Amino acid sequence: TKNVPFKLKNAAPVIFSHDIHLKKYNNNCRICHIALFDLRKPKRYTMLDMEKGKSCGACHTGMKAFSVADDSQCVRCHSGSARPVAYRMKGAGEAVFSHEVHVPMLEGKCRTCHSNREITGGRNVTMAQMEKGKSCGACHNDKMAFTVAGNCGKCHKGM
Ligand code: HEC
Ligand code: HEC
Ligand code: HEC
Ligand code: HEC
Ligand code: HEC
Ligand code: HEC
Repeated sequence: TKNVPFKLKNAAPVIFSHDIHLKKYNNNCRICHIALFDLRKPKRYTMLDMEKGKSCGACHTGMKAFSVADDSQCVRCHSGSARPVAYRMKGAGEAVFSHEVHVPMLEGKCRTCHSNREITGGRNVTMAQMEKGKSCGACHNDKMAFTVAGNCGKCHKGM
């Protein structure tokens, strides 16, 4: 009712709850209204934007409330990681990214990717660009993880 849902394409929504913030600021709506949240035609701020001080990040910095830049504090807002993301493109079977595989493999880290503009800042990145270190390529280069230059079947289906 007073809980606002922030829907995400590949994960459960993050739910902003007024109750706990009101008990915190003593119903002073002025703290967050028409200053922090214009709530008129907002974009979908990214976590990096929040790290810059936008959205929830205007407070969740570590000083006032837990920071949005803490791998151990993501659970404070997000329930989990996400559901398996399926990538579609012409020329190969669906490429699938799973967290069940990766997170437990990176000691539970999250910002390694989510706060890495070279790993998340793209849209329909190609294998060429992955080779130059973009997206999956930032780690699948035979140093960190198996190279993206080959191993097609390890990521793509029907291969
Ligand atoms: C052998 C070297 C491979 C072939 C042939 C292809 N891949 Fe990949 N791949 C993966 C993902 C998650 C994506 C999508 C990323 C995004 O869209 O942002 C891709 C994309 C492609 C594409 C489309 C772009 C292009 O034409 O270059 C094709 C046709 C494609 N891939 C063919 C993931 C991975 C990966 C996991 C680390 C590996 C090893 C490969 N891809 C290997 C090949
Ligand atoms: C790189 C190896 C990653 C690590 C480590 C973590 N995540 Fe992840 N996550 C990654 C990808 C490839 C994707 C899809 C990217 C996209 O275009 O959306 C995701 C997705 C999520 C999401 C969904 C975001 C959305 O739907 O808008 C969330 C909420 C998310 N990831 C959270 C998350 C957490 C909490 C992690 C630590 C336990 C974590 N991810 C690690 C890549 C990577
Ligand atoms: C910061 C901690 C907040 C305080 C204090 C209050 N509100 Fe708020 N409100 C806040 C956010 C992050 C949002 C989500 C806006 C968005 O961009 O999606 C909201 C939303 C509302 C709404 C709209 C509800 C909806 O349509 O989902 C209303 C009607 C609203 N807020 C009222 C309200 C009142 C009256 C407050 C004091 C009693 C108040 N808010 C405080 C953030 C915060
Ligand atoms: C509550 C203060 C949050 C904490 C702490 C974390 N996230 Fe978050 N995340 C939150 C919201 C409200 C939203 C949507 C904001 C909007 O305007 O739409 C999100 C969104 C993300 C996304 C998608 C966008 C992006 O940056 O890629 C992801 C992938 C996500 N959040 C991941 C994430 C991680 C890994 C966190 C820990 C470092 C993290 N979030 C903490 C609110 C909050
Ligand atoms: C400052 C003006 C705030 C803004 C903007 C947002 N939050 Fe916040 N949050 C703030 C404080 C000072 C606290 C209180 C202390 C506590 O630990 O409870 C919080 C707390 C939360 C919590 C924790 C709730 C709990 O059960 O303890 C969550 C999950 C949270 N905040 C989420 C959240 C989101 C998603 C916001 C942006 C959409 C957001 N907060 C903004 C102060 C402020
Ligand atoms: C570094 C943070 C990574 C990024 C970015 C992505 N992956 Fe990854 N991947 C990484 C590691 C550490 C490992 C371990 C490899 C090993 O065997 O030592 C992996 C593993 C995978 C796998 C193998 C899964 C399994 O067989 O259980 C796949 C299929 C895979 N990774 C796919 C993948 C895709 C599609 C990515 C981009 C969206 C991606 N990974 C990013 C580290 C990292």
